[PDB]
Amino acid sequence: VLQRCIVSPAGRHSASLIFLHGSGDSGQGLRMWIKQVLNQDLTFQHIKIIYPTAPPRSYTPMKGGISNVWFDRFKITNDCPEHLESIDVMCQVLTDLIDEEVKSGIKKNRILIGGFSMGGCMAMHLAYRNHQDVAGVFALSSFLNKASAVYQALQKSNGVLPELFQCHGTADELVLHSWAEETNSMLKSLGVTTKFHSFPNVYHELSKTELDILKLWILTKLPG
Ligand SMILES: *C(=O)N1CCCC[C@@H]1c1ccccc1
Repeated sequence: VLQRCIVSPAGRHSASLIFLHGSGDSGQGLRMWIKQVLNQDLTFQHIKIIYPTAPPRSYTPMKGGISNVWFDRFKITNDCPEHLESIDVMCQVLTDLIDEEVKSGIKKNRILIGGFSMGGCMAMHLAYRNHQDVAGVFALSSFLNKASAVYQALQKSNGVLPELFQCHGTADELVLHSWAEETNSMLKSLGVTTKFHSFPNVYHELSKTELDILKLWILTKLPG
């Protein structure tokens, strides 16, 4: 079962935020990173924050070395196929996490999924392929590979889709800004309502302005 860090709401629990860490991190590591960036913990009045940890597994860009990665990648580029087999395994594990939140009494339309780097890619696969009834999706410094299963699923979709909140730093040398912009343009052309925030002088990192406007957007999607 997934290990996790739970940041409670201040009052009665009525919504949930599943926040997925980037490659090589952990749920507690991301929570602590956000705490450092904001100079205090990210908390809400009625939204519970769930920071699960990717189980350690082989990671091909690390030459098969073990890392806390949600899924595998052949190479760091958007120009190669995505590794669907590892993505689908993690989609099932994270569906069990969403189902335990629903079982606890939270409607799927009161759950927001998102992440940083790999976590954002994982959140997009979850929301647009299996859980189109979530309140929304957010991706921080993330991208989808060309010919993604997300695009094929959206091509075959007809309903209302979860809104995407996407942020990227223009100077990011790990996830190129062009890969994140292409992903956002692709999703928009496929019928997804999106907000794309481009941060100049921001690299592959979390910024205080980015987290402040993300918090404001989460509150519009999960009102008290
Ligand atoms: C984020 O989690 N990342 C892992 C998948 C590829 C994009 C990004 C990354 C790129 C290069 C080096 C480390 C992380």
